[PDB]
Amino acid sequence: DPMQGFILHTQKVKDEDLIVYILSSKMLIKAYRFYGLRHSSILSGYKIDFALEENPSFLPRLKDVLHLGFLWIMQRDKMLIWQEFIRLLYRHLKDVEELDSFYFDLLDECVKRFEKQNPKRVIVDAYLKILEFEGRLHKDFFCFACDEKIQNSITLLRAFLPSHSQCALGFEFEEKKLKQFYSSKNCAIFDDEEIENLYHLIKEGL
Ligand SMILES: [Zn+2]
Repeated sequence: DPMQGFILHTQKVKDEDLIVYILSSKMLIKAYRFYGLRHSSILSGYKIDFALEENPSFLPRLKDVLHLGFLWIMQRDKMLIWQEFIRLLYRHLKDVEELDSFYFDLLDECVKRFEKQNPKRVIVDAYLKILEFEGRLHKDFFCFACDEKIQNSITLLRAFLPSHSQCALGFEFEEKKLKQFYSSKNCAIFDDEEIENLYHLIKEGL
């Protein structure tokens, strides 16, 4: 039975084999690939079609691997950003087994949007969806530190946690624009430098 997934991480084992961590629509899989170091289809961030052979008391063996390429796979700039996000997502999901199809479907949509959109903008939009799906999005701007309302200029920290600029160091964004971003799920309201700063917050960890 074929399955599809995104490779989130690989680790060399034995001479040329790989342990391959794969996000599917049902599960984060930890699988064993014979001679995986030789296989140009097996790289973090790649999407694959594959099958699994179950093994008693051991990892499933990764078989029947077909690389599902991206239209933009040759653009090293975009692939760098993609692999940064994938590594952040691996660390976020590292201890998870079963999970919602949300995560696989989110990555599928990112890959599509990567064709024509700015990769950092796509990741910023995607992270907003992760926060909302996990119930971690603070749409009310109450300061994490002093518990008071924050108005007009909002400081954001890791995981878009809100603060007064006088209460914590982070990056500042206009309230009206953050509200538009959170409502529309579209970071188009922010200019390029604001996107860069949201992306720096994402790189603190999901
Ligand atoms: Zn405060």
